Amino acid sequence: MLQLQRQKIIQDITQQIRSTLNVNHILATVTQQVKELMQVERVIIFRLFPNGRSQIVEEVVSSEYAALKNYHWEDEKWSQEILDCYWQGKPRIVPDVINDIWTSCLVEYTTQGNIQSKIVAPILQELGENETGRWVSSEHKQKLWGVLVVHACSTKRVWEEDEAQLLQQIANQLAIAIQQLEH
Amino acid sequence: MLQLQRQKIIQDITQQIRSTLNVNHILATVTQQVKELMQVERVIIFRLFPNGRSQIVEEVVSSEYAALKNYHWEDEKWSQEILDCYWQGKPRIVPDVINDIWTSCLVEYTTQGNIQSKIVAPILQELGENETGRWVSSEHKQKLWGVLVVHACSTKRVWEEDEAQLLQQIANQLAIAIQQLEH
Ligand SMILES: *[C@@H](C)[C@H]1/C(=C/c2[nH]c(/C=C3N=C(/C=C4\NC(=O)C(CC)=C4C)C(C)=C\3CCC(=O)O)c(CCC(=O)O)c2C)NC(=O)[C@@H]1C
Ligand SMILES: *[C@@H](C)[C@H]1/C(=C/c2[nH]c(/C=C3N=C(/C=C4\NC(=O)C(CC)=C4C)C(C)=C\3CCC(=O)O)c(CCC(=O)O)c2C)NC(=O)[C@@H]1C
Repeated sequence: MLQLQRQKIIQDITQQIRSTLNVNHILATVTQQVKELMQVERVIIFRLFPNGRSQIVEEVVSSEYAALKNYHWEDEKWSQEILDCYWQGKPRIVPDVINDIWTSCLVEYTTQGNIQSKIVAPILQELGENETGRWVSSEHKQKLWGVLVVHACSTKRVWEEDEAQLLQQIANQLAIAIQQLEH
Repeated sequence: MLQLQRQKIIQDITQQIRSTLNVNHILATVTQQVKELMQVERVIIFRLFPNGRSQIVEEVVSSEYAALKNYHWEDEKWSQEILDCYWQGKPRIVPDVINDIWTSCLVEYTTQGNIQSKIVAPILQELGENETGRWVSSEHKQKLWGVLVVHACSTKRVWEEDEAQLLQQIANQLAIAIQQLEH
């Protein structure tokens, strides 16, 4: 009978509960908006895992440049002078990725991605109590889950402070979204 | 300048993160769908707190009958024979709320709400580790967060098993949504 129609909404209802409740769906929609908003050729979420590993877990590329999605690496060491900047919740404006001495090893990554300038925006976690790893601060009582990055690839773009300011605002909004959705 | 327009999306982006991430927004949208789907005059989420208190925290009434929203009570004791049924994850079909001996005290509540029949659907929580209260089972390793109820008010409605079956499916979907969103 039309008991058929009862489930045509139950599958909807479940579909939304699962949709909204999974982290990637809202990661994937924020980045698709950061991209269309800042008119930037690529938006990635570089995720850092405390064992050392790290991976671009979401990405929104203009079709012109490579899918750095899933791009990854193990035992990721960042320059101390840079994590300080990042634990303080401060974005990082890299107006010339090419001569950026802190990213002087992501030359492979830089040239395939074809990145000219970029803004890097920490995603932080107030993780109190007990957890220790590679991306964690005791001075700041905060953990660095990953990084929202935005890639100027077509031109060496110059960034206004409000651009970084803004990306950081959005990053700091993900931070809250992610702390909830980790099971 | 048009730096104005940068924030007209940031307020959107934040608006969605906050929207999706707060429990009530998805409680309120499920019930508005359970209601429009089962053609039932009222849909409530009766929430049970372990101190004893309990309250109708969301509701979707047809404009014809009272807002039992926020309707509440303290030191709520349910008949043991009934929690067993509920911890097992089994909905309860009450085809005549009026002569339901287990709800023989919600006569005030029944007559204002004007409830003729109803389906009652437990919302359960696999709460392991350490927490004990009034709504918690050791036999079933499960806690009873609240109850999704559906109220036939216009007529003493008869319910097909699939109707209860279905409401329970939806209840069991909330259970997963709520376990995530408690901070
Ligand atoms: C070189 C000095 C070291 C380093 C720099 C560094 N990397 C990031 C962020 C990223 N790291 C990667 C991935 C890689 N790390 C690697 O060491 C390698 C192999 C060479 C790879 C492929 C990626 C993809 C990023 C994100 C880059 C992006 O802009 O999307 C940073 C932080 C961000 C910044 O630009 O400030 C830094 C400083 N990381 C190391 O592990 C090296 C010892
Ligand atoms: C009487 C035997 C006892 C009781 C029955 C009972 N209540 C519910 C669920 C609800 N309880 C309330 C609120 C009240 N509980 C009260 O004791 C009072 C005062 C009389 C109120 C106002 C509400 C609103 C509900 C939800 C009812 C609904 O259908 O929306 C149940 C569970 C659900 C069912 O119908 O099986 C039961 C068995 N609760 C008690 O605390 C009494 C000792």
